Amino acid sequence: SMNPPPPETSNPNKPKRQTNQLQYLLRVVLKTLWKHQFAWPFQQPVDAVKLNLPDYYKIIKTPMDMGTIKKRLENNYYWNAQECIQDFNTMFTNCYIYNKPGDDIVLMAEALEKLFLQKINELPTEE
Ligand SMILES: COc1cc(Nc2nccc(Nc3ccc4c(C)n[nH]c4c3)n2)cc(OC)c1OC
Ligand SMILES: [Cl-]
Repeated sequence: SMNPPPPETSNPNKPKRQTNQLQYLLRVVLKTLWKHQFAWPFQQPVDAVKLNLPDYYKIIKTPMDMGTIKKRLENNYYWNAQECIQDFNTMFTNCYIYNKPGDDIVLMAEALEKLFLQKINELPTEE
């Protein structure tokens, strides 16, 4: 297949915590972006086979998507909020690497990223 194995959503050896910040990332940030009208391309790994993107995984070596992030949050996969924020950042910046200006996906990513940043600016202080 053109598609690599998807990023893991669990691993017994991953060190894991629950924090109020991670809870906010699931209950507010992910939830808000998941229900957005532009979420749909980002709700699962890029399927380069079905979508006829034979160079996608030639260019993008650290893929990420919100389906993966959602499952990671549900599985308490993260050690801290920063690890989760980094996955969102990877998701957005992969688009800015792969796509060109004006592409549908890049305009959608930009809108979701603006909203992400607005929600992350209200991340609670860790208790
Ligand atoms: C095709 O490019 C990406 C698709 C996706 N993801 C995705 N998931 C399900 C359906 C779907 N259809 C779909 C979207 C857009 C288009 C354009 C334009 N032409 N045909 C298209 C079909 N797409 C994610 C991506 O990056 C995160 C992409 O950009 C590399
Ligand atoms: Cl992915």
